[PDB]
Amino acid sequence: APRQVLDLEDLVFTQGSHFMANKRCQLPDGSFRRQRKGYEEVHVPALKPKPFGSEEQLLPVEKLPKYAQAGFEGFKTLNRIQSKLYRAALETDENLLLCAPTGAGKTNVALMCMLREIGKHINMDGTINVDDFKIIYIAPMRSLVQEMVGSFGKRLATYGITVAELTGDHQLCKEEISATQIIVCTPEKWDIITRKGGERTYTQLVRLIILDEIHLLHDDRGPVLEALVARAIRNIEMTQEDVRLIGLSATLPNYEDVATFLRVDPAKGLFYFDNSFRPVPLEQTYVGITEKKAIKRFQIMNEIVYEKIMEHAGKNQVLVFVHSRKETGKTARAIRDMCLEKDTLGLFLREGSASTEVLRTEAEQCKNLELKDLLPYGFAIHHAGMTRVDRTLVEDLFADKHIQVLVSTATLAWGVNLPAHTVIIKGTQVYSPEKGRWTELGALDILQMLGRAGRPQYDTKGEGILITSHGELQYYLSLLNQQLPIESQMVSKLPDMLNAEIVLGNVQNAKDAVNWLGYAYLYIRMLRSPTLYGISHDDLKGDPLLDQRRLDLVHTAALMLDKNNLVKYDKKTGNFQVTELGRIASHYYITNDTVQTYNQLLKPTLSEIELFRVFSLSSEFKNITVREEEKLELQKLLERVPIPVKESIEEPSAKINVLLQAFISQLKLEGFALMADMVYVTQSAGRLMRAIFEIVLNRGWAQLTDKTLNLCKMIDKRMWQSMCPLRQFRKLPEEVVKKIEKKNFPFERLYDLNHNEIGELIRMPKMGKTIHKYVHLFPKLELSVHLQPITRSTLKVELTITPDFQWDEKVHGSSEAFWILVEDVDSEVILHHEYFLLKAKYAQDEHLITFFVPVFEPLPPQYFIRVVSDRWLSCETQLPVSFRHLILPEKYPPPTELLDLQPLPVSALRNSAFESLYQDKFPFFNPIQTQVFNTVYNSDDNVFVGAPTGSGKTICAEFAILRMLLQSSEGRCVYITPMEALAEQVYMDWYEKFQDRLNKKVVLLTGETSTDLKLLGKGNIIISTPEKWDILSRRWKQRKNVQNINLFVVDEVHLIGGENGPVLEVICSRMRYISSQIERPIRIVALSSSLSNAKDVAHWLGCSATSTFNFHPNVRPVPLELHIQGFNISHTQTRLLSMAKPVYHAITKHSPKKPVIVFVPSRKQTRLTAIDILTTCAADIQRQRFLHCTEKDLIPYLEKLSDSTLKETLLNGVGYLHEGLSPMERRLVEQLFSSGAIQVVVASRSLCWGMNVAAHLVIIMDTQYYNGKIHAYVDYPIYDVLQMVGHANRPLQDDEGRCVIMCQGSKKDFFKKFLYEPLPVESHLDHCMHDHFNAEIVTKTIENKQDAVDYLTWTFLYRRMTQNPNYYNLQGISHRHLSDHLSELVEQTLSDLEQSKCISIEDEMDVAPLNLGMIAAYYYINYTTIELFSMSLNAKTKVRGLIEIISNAAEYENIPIRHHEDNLLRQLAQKVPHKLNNPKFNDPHVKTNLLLQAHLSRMQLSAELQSDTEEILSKAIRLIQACVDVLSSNGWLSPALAAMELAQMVTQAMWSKDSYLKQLPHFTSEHIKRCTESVFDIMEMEDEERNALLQLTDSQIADVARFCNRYPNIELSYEVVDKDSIRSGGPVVVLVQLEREEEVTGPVIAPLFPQKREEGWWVVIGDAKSNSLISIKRLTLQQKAKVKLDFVAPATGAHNYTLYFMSDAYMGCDQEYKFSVD
Ligand SMILES: Nc1c(Cc2ccc(-c3cccc(C(=O)O)c3)o2)c(=O)nc2n1N[C@@H](C1CCCCC1)S2
Repeated sequence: APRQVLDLEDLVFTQGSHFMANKRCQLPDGSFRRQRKGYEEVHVPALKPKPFGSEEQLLPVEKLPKYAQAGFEGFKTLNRIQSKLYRAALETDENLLLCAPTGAGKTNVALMCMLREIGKHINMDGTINVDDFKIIYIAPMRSLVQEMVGSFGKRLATYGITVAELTGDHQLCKEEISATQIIVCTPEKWDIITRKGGERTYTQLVRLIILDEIHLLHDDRGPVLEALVARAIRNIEMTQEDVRLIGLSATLPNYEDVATFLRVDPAKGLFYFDNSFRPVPLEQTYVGITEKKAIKRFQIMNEIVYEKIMEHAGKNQVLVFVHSRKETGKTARAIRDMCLEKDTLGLFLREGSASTEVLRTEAEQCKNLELKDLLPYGFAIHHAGMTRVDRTLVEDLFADKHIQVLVSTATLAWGVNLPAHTVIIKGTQVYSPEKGRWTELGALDILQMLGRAGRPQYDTKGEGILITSHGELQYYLSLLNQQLPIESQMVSKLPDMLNAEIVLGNVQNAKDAVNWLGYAYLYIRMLRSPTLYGISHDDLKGDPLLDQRRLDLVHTAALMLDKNNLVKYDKKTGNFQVTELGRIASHYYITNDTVQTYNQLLKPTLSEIELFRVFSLSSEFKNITVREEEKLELQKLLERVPIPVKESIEEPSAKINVLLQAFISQLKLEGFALMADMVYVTQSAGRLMRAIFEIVLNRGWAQLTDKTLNLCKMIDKRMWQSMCPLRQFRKLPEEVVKKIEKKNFPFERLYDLNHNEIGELIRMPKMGKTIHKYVHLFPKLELSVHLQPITRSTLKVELTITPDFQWDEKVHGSSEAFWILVEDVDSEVILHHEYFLLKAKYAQDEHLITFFVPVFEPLPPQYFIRVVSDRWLSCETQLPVSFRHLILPEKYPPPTELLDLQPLPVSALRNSAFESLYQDKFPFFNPIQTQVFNTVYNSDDNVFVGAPTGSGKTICAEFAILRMLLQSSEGRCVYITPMEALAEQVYMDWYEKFQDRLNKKVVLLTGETSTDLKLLGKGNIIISTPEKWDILSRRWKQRKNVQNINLFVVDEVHLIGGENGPVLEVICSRMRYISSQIERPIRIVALSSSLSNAKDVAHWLGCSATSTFNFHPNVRPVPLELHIQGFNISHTQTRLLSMAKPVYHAITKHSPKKPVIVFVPSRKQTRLTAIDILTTCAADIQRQRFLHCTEKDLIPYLEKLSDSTLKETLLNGVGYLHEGLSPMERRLVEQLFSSGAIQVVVASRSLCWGMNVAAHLVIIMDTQYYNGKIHAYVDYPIYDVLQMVGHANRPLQDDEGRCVIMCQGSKKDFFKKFLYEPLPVESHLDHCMHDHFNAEIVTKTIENKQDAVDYLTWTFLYRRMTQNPNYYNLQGISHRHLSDHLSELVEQTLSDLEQSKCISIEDEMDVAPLNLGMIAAYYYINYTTIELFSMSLNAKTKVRGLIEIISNAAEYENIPIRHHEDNLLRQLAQKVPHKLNNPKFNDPHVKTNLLLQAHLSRMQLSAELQSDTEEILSKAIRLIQACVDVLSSNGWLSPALAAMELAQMVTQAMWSKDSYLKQLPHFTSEHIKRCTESVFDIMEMEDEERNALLQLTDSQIADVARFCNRYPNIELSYEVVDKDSIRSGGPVVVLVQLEREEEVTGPVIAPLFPQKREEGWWVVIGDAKSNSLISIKRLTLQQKAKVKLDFVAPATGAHNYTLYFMSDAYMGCDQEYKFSVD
């Protein structure tokens, strides 16, 4: 559409607050003019009290709601206005606009609104619900902010409510917000907060916003209120969460438009009370001065003031407002010296001089200043240059009616409520630093000042006098008489406001901006007064929505923003692109011109002089000039300030410069204009310097980062770097510090001196101890670095940060912030940086910060790591990091070239039954599959395929499997994936593709060993995870089906570089070894992500170079488009929230019509992010835009879902996937996503391996997750990210994939490295060595230290050690170094294994398995775990003790601690049978203990705790069985039996002492107390009273029936062979026999136990008195078994024994037979 560049200087209201659209001004009632020839006097009488309306009453506090009476104490009766508003405010949620006269007591109105909100959260149980809500009170003045905080604090204190001011800071704001229910603050402050884009972390709980002095709209600051409200309203649209707006305004024209602006219903929430509703009727007098001359005008003024004080003698109190703090005393002195006169009126004011209050004001002469002179006369002064004691004194003496005449500053009017009867305002002229001139006093100030006239309980009438220049009388008449119209200044600030809305992402283009302007006060005002705003009535008539004017305004502003490089704007499409300068400009609230200035002048080599100059050139200061009259003082100041102000003479630039230096130096000033200018530059200075800091930090300029950060800290602490750091402690006597400075010696030394030596050094021996204290209060960090080379271009750094200093809540508060800076050898460039927060609770703990730095092969000597405080001056530490001794890894070879072969057809596979698996899906294989097709399908040799996830590597493995099936139809193939999820997917796919169609056997290995051996027996294709195949193939010497396998396929072998990688490496190695120790070679096919060193993997696995295919990530068949989006927010919650809008924009930009997966860190974020995508969609007025079916069509599917929110989001086209959903529900959401019915799915990270789903676009929402064990957020494994990115692939539908990674900025570089380029992997087996060595020693593959050294040579470790020595901590790549290092490895491993009694070492060479080592190898348990068992187990060990011991296993170390899990585990700790002693709830072993007890009690838990419980239960059995073996091996009966009982009761999920009938499904608790029992005697199988005593389910009859046909049936015979022929010391043989009725079909049935187990039994012989286990055997039943138990007989042959038969599965099946021997 046509755009016109406007002249904005034409359309703006120049006069700002002083602008009057007003034409005439009509004076109320009778009114009159008196011409005194020095001036004219206009009188306006009080207005009469309009009679009451029908059903209207002043409303005593007793009548307003119960809970609300508190806070209103001290008030017996609500004010008239307040009474009319009390129903609207308290009983409705409607938005209100209240226009009231000055003085109307709006505080109580706002308070009623607040009390309405608070009243929802009453929480009748306790006091209040504090964390459910937040209230925001916006006030225009800092003084008023402080006042309101005090007031609301006192009045609401009864409700247990925190009310607080918001003081400008990065972090302290964040957590002081969280603790605060009522935040009081200024418009631009809340603007700065809600600009940050992660704004919702502050605003999400805000239910109420009160705008005080909303007529500020008319002021030059008004556009801030416009931005605030526009933003809030639109956000209410987008979150669908309601927020109430309350405006409070003066009585002025246009108020109905202000009502429209705030969206208040005129018939509901609009209340306008004219001046007559004022609670104290006000008489007005307007003086104005005829002509221009000098002192005569001021003399006239003083005369007016005196004449008017005189008319109130001992009668009333007079408050007089002056515009300077020195003028308070000047005028108050002038007036009482004018009171001497002819015959003195000097004290007519207290003629109550019979000493009354007269000696109260004269007893108060213990005071200071000008007060001491004035007070005994009843005169006083009030300003901000006084002190809280003197100001409180003046206020108190004026409130007690002691002080009669009080002269003061506006600060009093805003800051405290103290009305006088009479108010005189002198001159209405005030200095404005930002306008740089003297100007007419702000309208808000006049209103607030005259609002102090008359005292609500003390006065029948109030009075006020406004002394002004004669011209300008009509303005103040207009203002106070309700004729000065409220207009919109938005045109003035439009470009900055537009930029802020672009940065937030609320405006993506010109059209969005037009719609945005539609929310502004400007839109309404332009509609209703087009001519005033420069619009033709013709235009308006043809364009009622002002499309043209809005588009023009926006075009103009966008050209301005584009010019100054805050935004990229093309005039054709009208799209906007945020820039970094724009983002900083918005965030730090700096004007766009300033940003262009900084961007021009800022450079890496900028000096400090030039830095001060650049700051001085900020456009915030553009109206400042140097006056002649202040020149001299500037000169003096220039002399005492340290930084040269270069030869710029006094132009404004140098004036600003010197004023800032002087502020830093704390020089005192005289000139009032010079002082005002100083306060103005310096209050802005912190923000501006912080902006320059962020610019240069993010550009990587080290020197200027240091300078600017320093300047920030200097401006905040008001001291130069030159001075003593101890100045930053305010409690330190300043001459002690000056003493320290004058000594001239490094501050650093002070650290190492004792207090005696310190006091000695400073010549102040008395002070040495305190100074020592403060030296050690000063924040200090110690730094440790650990270098691991990754590639020739990349090093990994672990920075260990150790706090060395004493924390003080008074000094350091809740946290301390630092910057980690990684700089080059010349300290000119910041190579890496990140924010680091040291929290108070986590102090004294070490912190580990991991990051990656670039290096360049002509390697420097060193880099530098500086850790620098964000706040404190001269608080820093530097760590050199030396590259001298570094060995860069070996250059990795080029990737395999992708040759363009013809896209080979499915027919090249020559078997048609094979081709029927493919031809339906596709005609041709992709380039990766064609290039490799010959080698894998046609050859027999080992092959490596590297390629980006989604290159279709799986059917390469399928090629190999088909060839195997051609070679031998009975052949055996084993397949390995690191992930169980991957295994199950591959299982479903390959079961269909092989077992169904090709009719071979396809099996998936399970937890249990025997059934897995059985499956390995049956299997043509065997799917497994590494540990399952590990426990299987350890015994390969004795297992031939392990030996004979035709094909070994290992998938995702790059996972060797990850956690659990060592087991993968070990089993692959073992397979290579087996292959070379036997006749018929086992083939190896390895599939991987693109690896930088593929050769090492290939060689390791036996692949020739021709059989090695390693493809670069950019040859991925469906080309990927990757975008990495950085967010500089260290706080994860805030970062996540700030990602919400980028997620949506990513969807609508990169994949508007096509399917989209969004991955999020956690369960709750799935739901949240889905709901956001929902509401945001709806708020583009495009809803169901992601629903590509009819809502009706889904219903039959949605009825199958349990989750309400999921039903709702699915109705809108957005599904989600988290661990809390059932497998069915998950499959359902997947099916719906795949069919294209829903366009968007949001999945938690834990499901990324378990999703069979593809998208056009994958969005990764953050990269980090909480680790509660280290109390920190940690990064995603690169493998998870690679899989996730791999999910955007659709070869049939799409011509490309698209992926957007949104991560913390400090992480961006990392992802640019290991995503675009191929991934290096290393081995971690050298930290895992013990269990594997132990295993191979138990099978006697390692018989000695040489055997160990040779075992290592089959590993990937062996290859990588000479490739990247420094990574493994080798000091050379030589064979000498390799042999040495491997020898130390072998040595320490074998030694540790011996100390744990796992192995035996003879002659320092030979090794042998001991008992524990064999246990650990058999049950697959870590050596430290069985070592621990053997140490903690004894003859006295019981059930409780056994649970406590097994929970302490090493397997359970890896149980995670999630965010705020300590609370939930504390509550769970209170709900369990066994209390834990002083438990730490971030302890995974405590957690597993509690979850074990939880599982026994059948307590249901959160989804995460449930999955954790699953993982625990999996290995619980093997741990228990190990305890049994250890316990019996020591010959202890009772604890072993206890262990068996624990095994049963862990399997069936029931406790030790309880009804045995709980095993039967659906039976619970109080169901029946029926008989008062045993499932064996309950089943004499009857038919019986199942009707009579039960609660009768139809389904559970079938399930219980299914249980009893499974549930163990057993009877036992035994003979001890050759009874009495056995005599002492000789063999005793007890033969036991198991034969059964109702033979076995199916596994053990244990619904609550996750894995599918086998029945197993212990036949035990023991003496039940001496607690001696005399013999033991373990077996399985099936049909029949023979059981022989042999043991040695004692002397004196009368001896009595016991025979126990116990299960591992069920309870109640235990049997005992007593007997006798010899
Ligand atoms: N001009 C006054 C202002 C202006 C003003 C413009 C931009 C801002 C501002 C900008 C950024 C952040 C904040 C923040 O709150 O963090 C604030 O703050 C103010 O905020 N508070 C007061 N102001 N005047 C005083 C009274 C003192 C006796 C004489 C009459 C005025 S109280």
